[PDB]
Amino acid sequence: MIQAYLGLGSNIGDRESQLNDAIKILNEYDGISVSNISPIYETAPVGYTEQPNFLNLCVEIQTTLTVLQLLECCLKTEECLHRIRKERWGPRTLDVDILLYGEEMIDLPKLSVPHPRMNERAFVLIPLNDIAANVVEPRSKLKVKDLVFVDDSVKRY
Ligand SMILES: Nc1ncnc2c1ncn2[C@@H]1O[C@H](COP(=O)(O)CP(=O)(O)OP(=O)(O)O)[C@@H](O)[C@H]1O
Ligand SMILES: N#Cc1ccc(CSc2nc3c(=O)[nH]c(N)nc3[nH]2)cc1
Ligand SMILES: [Mg+2]
Ligand SMILES: [Mg+2]
Ligand code: NA
Ligand code: NA
Repeated sequence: MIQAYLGLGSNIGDRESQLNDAIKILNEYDGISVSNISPIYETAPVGYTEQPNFLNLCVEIQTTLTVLQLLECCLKTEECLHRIRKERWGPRTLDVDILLYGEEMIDLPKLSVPHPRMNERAFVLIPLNDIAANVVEPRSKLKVKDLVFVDDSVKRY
């Protein structure tokens, strides 16, 4: 049994309903049990052009799946929520990212864990700190509470 953390985002459609449906679907896979859910935050898009605001949250799971089995479940959940993948990036109904998988570090073509951008993203760290303040991010070897920083573009929804 491995403790893992997922980052969820939605910036198109009924964002809150889609996040709540995603959590339910994730929890319904055998080998995944959702054990904690952060508050929802409304967040300014980063890393791209002006786009609709996201709702973001983090989920704690207890899992007996391998990290690649877990990735399959995350991507399937996105498919369930009709995530579009066009030639260019755009708004998405649901994004499910594996942030942490125990203390493991994985660097495969289709999977990087810990998530490569998480340590510089308030839309991850703020909600992650609500549920995983004392969890160690294995690359930096810091607890999440020592990575989190104040960001006024991330607000409680
Ligand atoms: N930690 C991780 N969680 C989820 N997908 C990951 C991942 N590491 C690599 N991937 C790969 O990333 C591929 C594309 O995912 P998208 O969800 O399209 C990137 P996204 O989350 O918009 O961007 P981001 O990674 O900057 O947050 C997936 O098919 C998967 O194989
Ligand atoms: N629309 C759009 C769009 C915006 C940004 C990106 C780059 S990855 C990314 N994910 C998120 C996310 O869940 N939330 C926020 N606030 N910014 C993000 N940036 C990709 C597509
Ligand atoms: Mg993402
Ligand atoms: Mg993703
Ligand atoms: Na389950
Ligand atoms: Na790589």
